[PDB]
Order: sequence, then C-alpha cells, then structure tokens
Amino acid sequence: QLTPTFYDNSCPNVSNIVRDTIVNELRSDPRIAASILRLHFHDCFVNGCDASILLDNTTSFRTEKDAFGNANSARGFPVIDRMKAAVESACPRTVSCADLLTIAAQQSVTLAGGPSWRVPLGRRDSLQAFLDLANANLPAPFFTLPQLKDSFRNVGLNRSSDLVALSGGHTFGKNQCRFIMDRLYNFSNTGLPDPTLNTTYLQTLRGLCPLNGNLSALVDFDLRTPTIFDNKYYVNLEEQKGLIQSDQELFSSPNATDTIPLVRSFANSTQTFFNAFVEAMDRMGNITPLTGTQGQIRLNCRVVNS
Ligand code: HEM
Ligand SMILES: [Ca+2]
Ligand SMILES: [Ca+2]
Repeated sequence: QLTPTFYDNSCPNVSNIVRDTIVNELRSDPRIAASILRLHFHDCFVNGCDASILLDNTTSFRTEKDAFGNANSARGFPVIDRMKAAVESACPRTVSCADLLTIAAQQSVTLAGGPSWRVPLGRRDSLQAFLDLANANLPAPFFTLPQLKDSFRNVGLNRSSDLVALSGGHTFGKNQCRFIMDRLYNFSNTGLPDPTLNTTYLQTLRGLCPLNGNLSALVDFDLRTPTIFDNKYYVNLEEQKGLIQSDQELFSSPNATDTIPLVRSFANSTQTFFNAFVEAMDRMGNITPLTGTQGQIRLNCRVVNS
C-alpha cells in the first residue's frame, strides 16, 4: 500500500528539494510546471507510474519518448535529472524516479497556484520502457468522448470525475497548432470548423494558427489564466472555448450527460474542483505501481541499474 509518509525517515526533505528545483527552473522556463505534471500523467497511463517514460533507448527496448503522444511534445526531462541528482546527494539510493516524478507533479500544481497535498509514496522503478503500450494507451486530442472514457477505463480510472477533473490539467500549459487545425478549417471532413468552437475564439485561433502555417507554433490551453492552476479551464468549456476537441467534448459531446454536471460543478467552485483534482490525481498515481522489492530505486532515471 502506498503511503504519504514513505520517506519521512529516510528522506524527510525530498519534497522541499523537488520544490526548490522547480522554483529555480520556473524563472527561466514558466512552462515547466505544466510540462512536469504532464510527464507524470504520461508515466501513469503506461504500465502505471513506474518512471518507465523516463528511460532512454536501449538495443532491447525502444523509449516511450518516441511515442506519438510524447515525441516532439513531452519535455522537462533534464529538470527531472537535476532534482534526482540533488535528491541522490541528500539521500543516496532512497527515492525512486517514479515517486520523484509524482512529487514533482504535485509540487508543480501547487507552485502554479493549485491545491497542496501529500501524495502517496512507495512506488518503485520499472525495468523496461513500453513504446507500443504508450502508443496504445495515451489518449489523443481527436478522441471522441466515448474514446476518452475508454482510454481512462483502460488504465483503471472508471469514473467520469477522474476524466473531467484530470482534464483540468489543461488549465495551464501549451498546445501546438497541429492539434487544432482540423477544428479550425476542416473538422471531420466537413470542410467546416468544429461547430462546438466559439466563433469569436475561432477567429483568434485562426490568427494564431493560419492554414499552411507553422504547425509547431504554441497556443495556451487556457485563454483566461495561461499559467495559473485554477478552475478557469471549466469556465472556458461552458462558453465553448475549450482549446482541443477532447476538452470541449466534456461539455458538448452527445455522450456528455454525465460529464456536463461535473464541468459545471468545477466551474462554479474552486474548492469543488481542487478537491476532485487531488482525489483523481491520487487515483491516477495509484495505477499499477511496483512496490516492496519489485523493480528498483533507479540511480539515473534514464537507465536501469546494472
Ligand atoms: C483527457 C485526455 C487528454 C488528452 C487527449 C491530452 C492531450 C494533450 C495535448 C494534445 C497536449 C499538447 C501537446 C503539445 O502540443 O506538445 C497536451 C498538453 C498538456 N496536457 Fe494533456 N491531454 C489529456 C489529459 C491530460 C491530463 C490527465 C493531464 C494531467 C493531469 C494533462 C496535462 C497536460 C499539460 C499540463 C499539458 C501542457 C504541457 C506543456 O505545456 O509542456 N493532460 N495534452
Ligand atoms: Ca509508466
Ligand atoms: Ca488557468
């Protein structure tokens, strides 16, 4: 069983070391908090939160970094190496990369203005990476609501609250133009924009992402508070201003009978959202972890110990 007090004796200052690292990085890169939270999400959705995503290529297995959901998208790996080194110095061979990334995700949310809580700990590190599983398990922005629900259920999160609350991670961070081009100019081969996208916002997004333009150009997920972790993400959905298809479907999909009330509830109360986010985050952080003597305490998050 994972427990929040796992390192209270072996490495009491682990959380503080992680926090300090993120604080320093944020000065030069205000996007790092969002990036780190996303890394934890992509870790947990593939064989569980086992730091499998942090592993680099080997001649026996490919890195998840080349998955369709990670390539030229996932970022912040050097920052993780930095805090890991700092933690190894303070507490040699004690904190697993999987736990480190979980704490980093929680601290990132808090630093961005979100809720503060102690995450369950005790996870251990994987002995391999899973590229095929990542391509199969990571959801895509073009998924319909039923597909989004299927993706979450596939990894163990059955609750619509899990999906709606965790999608709140899009209250900050960046998104490439490439992922919304269809919504802007030709959605579902209709030759028309996605009707669920607010027409005023459509104009703005088209100006940021012109047809035949730079597909790698970045746009803010939350037009209200781009770098602050708050419930504004849901207020946007209510006004048809969710950035990607998967965002707006939580409120506009024909299958959203169960998610609409959750979206409204989170838009109406920050407390309601924050409570749900912590609950969902801990549930996601509890997906098939390696514990006890299973796996290892990786010294270099990029490679399995030898
Ligand atoms: C429900 C399905 C989800 C889909 C389809 C999805 C899709 C995406 C896409 C397309 C991007 C843009 C990547 C890029 O342009 O490079 C992204 C970014 C991001 N996502 Fe999600 N996401 C989902 C769920 C989540 C969850 C559960 C979290 C965390 C709790 C999360 C946190 C983030 C963050 C913070 C970013 C910004 C990262 C950065 O700026 O570096 N996402 N997501
Ligand atoms: Ca993983
Ligand atoms: Ca925000």
